[PDB]
Amino acid sequence: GKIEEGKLVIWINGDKGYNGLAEVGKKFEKDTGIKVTVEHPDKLEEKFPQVAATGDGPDIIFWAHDRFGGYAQSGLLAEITPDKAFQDKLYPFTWDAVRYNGKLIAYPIAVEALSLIYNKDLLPNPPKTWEEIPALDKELKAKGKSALMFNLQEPYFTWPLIAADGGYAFKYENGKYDIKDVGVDNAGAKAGLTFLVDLIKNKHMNADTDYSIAEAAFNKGETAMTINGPWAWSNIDTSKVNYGVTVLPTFKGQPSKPFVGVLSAGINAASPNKELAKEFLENYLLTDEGLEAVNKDKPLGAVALKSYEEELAKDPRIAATMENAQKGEIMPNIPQMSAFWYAVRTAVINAASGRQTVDEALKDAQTGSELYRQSLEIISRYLREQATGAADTAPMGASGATSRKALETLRRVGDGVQRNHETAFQGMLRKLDIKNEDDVKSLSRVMIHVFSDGVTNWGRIVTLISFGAFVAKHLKTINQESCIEPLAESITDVLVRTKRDWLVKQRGWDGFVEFFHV
Ligand SMILES: Cc1c(C(=O)O)n2c3ccc(Cl)c(c13)-c1c(nn(C)c1C)CSCc1cc(n(C)n1)CSc1cc(c3ccccc3c1)OCCC2
Ligand SMILES: OC[C@H]1O[C@H](O[C@H]2[C@H](O)[C@@H](O)[C@@H](O)O[C@@H]2CO)[C@H](O)[C@@H](O)[C@@H]1O
Repeated sequence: GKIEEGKLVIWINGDKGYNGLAEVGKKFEKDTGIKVTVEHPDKLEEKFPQVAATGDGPDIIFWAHDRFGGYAQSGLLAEITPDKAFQDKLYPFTWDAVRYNGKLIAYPIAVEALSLIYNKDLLPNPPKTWEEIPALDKELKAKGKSALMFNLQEPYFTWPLIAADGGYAFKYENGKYDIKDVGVDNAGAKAGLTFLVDLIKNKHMNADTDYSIAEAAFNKGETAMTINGPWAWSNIDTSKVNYGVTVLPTFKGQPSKPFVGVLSAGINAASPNKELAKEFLENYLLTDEGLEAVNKDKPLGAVALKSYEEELAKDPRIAATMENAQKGEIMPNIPQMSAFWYAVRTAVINAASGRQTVDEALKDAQTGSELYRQSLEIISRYLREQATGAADTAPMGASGATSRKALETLRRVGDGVQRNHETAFQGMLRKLDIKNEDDVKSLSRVMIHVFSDGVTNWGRIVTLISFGAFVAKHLKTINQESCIEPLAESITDVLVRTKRDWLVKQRGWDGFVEFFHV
C-alpha cells in the first residue's frame, strides 16, 4: 500500500535495456547509498494505473509518452520541473511529447519509430511497396523461406499500414486535435487492414504470429523481413544476420505512417522519493554515460539528449528510424489513447483471425474509440440543461445525429426517472452532502462500487445519469455551477470504464436510442 521511502523502484518494459538501466542504478547507489531496483512486469502499462491509484507502485515508470496523459489526468504523476540548464540539454520536441495541460509530466528519453528490417542474404534490396510482397513471398517459399513476419498481436505494428491510405486516430489540424474526429473506419483504414487480412488469407502471414515468433524467425534466417524498433537490433546483432534497416514499404503509393513514441520516465505522484528520482533521471540517466549504458543493452533510438544524439545520428539505422518517424506522426498523449489502442488491438486480431470481417471490426473499433467523447457530450449537455433550464445551442459535431437523438431520449427517460425516484434521489442527495468540487471528486470510488455491482442494462445507465442531473440541479442552486462539468466527467468515466465491452456490443448510443424508441 505505501511506497517505501529511501530506495528507488523503477518499471520498464521487458523489450528495453533494463540491465543497462540497472547498471545506471548501481552507479547511483555507489554515490548515494540508495538501492535502485529495476523491474519489467508484464502488462506494466495496465498495472501502473491500477497500483498507483492506491498509492502504491514504482517510484519511476518508463513507457512511451502516449500513456502518460491518462496517468497525469488520473493524478498519478508528479509534475517535472527541470531548470533551464537541464531543459536545454534535450530537444524541444521531446519535451513537447511529455507536456500535458501545460505541465511537464515526464522526462523524455528517446524517439522510437518502427522500420523495415531485412536480411540482405535473402533479399539484397528491400521492397519499396507492400503490393510486391506477395510475389516476393512466392519466390522465397520456393527457397524454403518466407518474405515477412512481424507481431500481429499489437496494433502498434499494423498501424503504419492502416494509416497509409488515410486511417487516423484523432484528426490533427491547425495545431490542434479534434478528439471527436476519429479515422478508424474510413476507406483508407479499410484498404490497409484488408491488405493485411489478404496476406493472411493467401498464407503469406499467420494470424497467430506474435513478437517472439517473428523475432525468432528473423534472427534464425527463416524470414527475409520483419517490422520492429531500435530495441530489437541487439538480438539481431547477436544472431549475425546480415541485416539492413530501411524505410517501410509504401501502400497505394503513400508512405507507411508509424505512430512515433517518445520513451519517457514519469515519477509516481505517491512516491516519497521524488527528489531521489529527479536526481537519478537528470544526473545519472540523462547523461552521455547513462544513455550509453542503456543503449548498449538495447538500442534506444534517437535519444533526447543532444550531446549523445550527435554521436548516434551517424548510424544509418538511426537515420532510417528518423526517416520513418518523419513519415509518421507523434502519438497523442490524450487520455483516450488507451481506449483507442484497445479498440484497434481487438479489431486487428478479430479481422486477422476471421472472427469479424474488416468492415465489422473497424466499425466496432470506431465506436470504441468514440465512446468516451460521445458519452461526455451527451451527459454534460443533459446535466447542464437540467441545471439551468436552457439547452446548449452548439453543434454536436461528429456522430451528431446519434448524440442529438441520445439526448432527446435521455430527456424523456431521465426526466421520468427523476420524477419517479424523487424520493430516493432527494434522500441520497442529503446523505452524500455534496458542497464543492472536492466532494464531487470523492464520489468516483463509491459510484464505481454501486454501478459495477449487479446486472447491466440501459435502465441502470439512465439512473446513473439521471441522479447526475439531480445533483447538477442542486449544484447550480447553491452557486456551484462550476462543479457540473467535473461531475459529468466523473460519471462518464465510471460509465465507459465499467461498461466498455457491453456498450460496444449495443452499437453504443445508437443501441440506447433504439432500446427506448417509442
Ligand atoms: C439504485 C441506484 C442506482 C443503480 O441502479 O446503479 N444508481 C443510483 C443512484 C442514485 C440513487 Cl439515490 C439510487 C441509485 C437509488 C437508491 N435507492 N433507489 C431506489 C435508487 C434509484 C440508493 S441505493 C444505491 C446507491 C446510490 C449511492 N449509494 C451509496 N448507493 C450514492 S454514491 C453515487 C452513486 C451514483 C451517482 C450517480 C451520479 C452522481 C453521483 C452519484 C453518487 O450512481 C450509482 C449508480 C446509479
Ligand atoms: O500496440 C499498442 C501499443 O503501442 C505502443 O507500444 C509500443 C511501445 O511504444 C514500444 O516502445 C514497444 O514496446 O512496443 C509497444 C508495442 O507492443 C504504445 O506506446 C502503447 O501504449 C500501445 O498499447
